[PDB]
Amino acid sequence: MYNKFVNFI
Amino acid sequence: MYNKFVNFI
Amino acid sequence: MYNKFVNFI
Amino acid sequence: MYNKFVNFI
Amino acid sequence: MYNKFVNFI
Amino acid sequence: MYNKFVNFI
Amino acid sequence: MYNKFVNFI
Amino acid sequence: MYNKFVNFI
Amino acid sequence: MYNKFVNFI
Amino acid sequence: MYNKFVNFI
Repeated sequence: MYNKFVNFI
Repeated sequence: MYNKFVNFI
Repeated sequence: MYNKFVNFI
Repeated sequence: MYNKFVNFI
Repeated sequence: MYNKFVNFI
Repeated sequence: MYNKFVNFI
Repeated sequence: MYNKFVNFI
Repeated sequence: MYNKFVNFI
Repeated sequence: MYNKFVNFI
Repeated sequence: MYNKFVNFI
């Protein structure tokens, strides 16, 4: 619910 | 529900 | 439900 | 719920 | 709930 | 050289 | 050289 | 060289 | 050289 | 040289 998982690799 | 999973690899 | 899974590889 | 997990590697 | 986990590595 | 090996399991 | 090997399993 | 090998399983 | 090996398991 | 090896297990 409205979670954000963001990766810059 | 309105989750965001974004990857820049 | 309104989930986003986006990949730039 | 409204959690943010962000990585710059 | 409104937790933030952010890494610059 | 600029190779990408990415797994979602 | 600029090869991409990506798996969604 | 610029080869792509992508699997959705 | 600029190779990326990323796993989500 | 500028290689990245990242695991989410």
